[PDB]
Amino acid sequence: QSGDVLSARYEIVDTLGEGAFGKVVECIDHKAGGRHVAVKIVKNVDRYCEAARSEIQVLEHLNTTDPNSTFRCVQMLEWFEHHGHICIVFELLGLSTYDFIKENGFLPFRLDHIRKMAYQICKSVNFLHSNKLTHTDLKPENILFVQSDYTEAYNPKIKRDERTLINPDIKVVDFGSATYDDEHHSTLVSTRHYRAPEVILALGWSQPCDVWSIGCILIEYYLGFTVFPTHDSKEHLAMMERILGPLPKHMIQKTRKRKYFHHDRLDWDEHSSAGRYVSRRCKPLKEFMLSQDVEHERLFDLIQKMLEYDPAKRITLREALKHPFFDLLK
Ligand SMILES: Cn1cc(-c2cncnc2N)c2ccccc21
Repeated sequence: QSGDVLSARYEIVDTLGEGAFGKVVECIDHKAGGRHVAVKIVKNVDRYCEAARSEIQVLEHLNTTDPNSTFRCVQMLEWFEHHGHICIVFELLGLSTYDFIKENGFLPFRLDHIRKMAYQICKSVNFLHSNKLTHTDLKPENILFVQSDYTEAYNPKIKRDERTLINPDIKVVDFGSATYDDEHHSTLVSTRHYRAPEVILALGWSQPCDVWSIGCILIEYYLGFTVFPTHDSKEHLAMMERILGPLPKHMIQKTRKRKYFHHDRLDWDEHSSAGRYVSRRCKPLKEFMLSQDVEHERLFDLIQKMLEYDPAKRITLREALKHPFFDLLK
């Protein structure tokens, strides 16, 4: 729907992202010199309208507490209605971290970039957690670069051109599923590959489910692919057990998802075809490390701690923010 105009000032010029909820488009602002903004145009459908209203209340709250985006939540500039669609105007950001890695052929991010991006992500999400909020849908498509500018450094190992990030500063976007401690918790949150085990087993969740998501995100940034290449719940659990060891017995006894379990163990045949697929694609976590130098070890020590099964034992983002992995940033 390009060349179209919203609120009589925002001319659509391009589509930046598409979603369950609707789309995000790039607009010229005819009333602000023509400089460009992002506009999230939400579907004309209850569940998405309520998510948009909820997102707007969350952002108003965060903009008020942190109007300078010290904690790197995306800045909402205004909102309105148009042919019944909720429209949210945001600062124009660059590419998502997913789209960047994709455009770069699924080459992983350099470890110094991961360091910084992970710090910022943990700072942002901890700010949410300090304000009684759980984001619930952290993933690379929701971490965006402030400006996604690169240079064209040739590398002879890959023997092929690659893109290096001028500046890897990010923002966290998408607060449509963000949930307060006191509000109703959805039964199923997160995108599947970033989804914590307590969510899969329907044990209830809070702030620690976002930490699991972040652990998964950092693994993708480091490898360039997910360690959970699945679309099935029980397999996904089988992949966790292969990467992280058995699930804790008390999580298994607490669950009502009995279909996944036989006696009090995961009902999984390692000799099935799905069993071979898991064994082939997944292996103990630390075996994914590309080097043994201590910086890589500390990343993986943090990763491991983020991917603690028991949400009560999982590391908090407060603790994460002082992890040895982050020192080289001072
Ligand atoms: C490219 N892009 C995507 C989103 C966005 C926001 N909320 C849910 N999903 C999204 N894809 C976004 C927000 C501000 C600026 C640019 C943006």
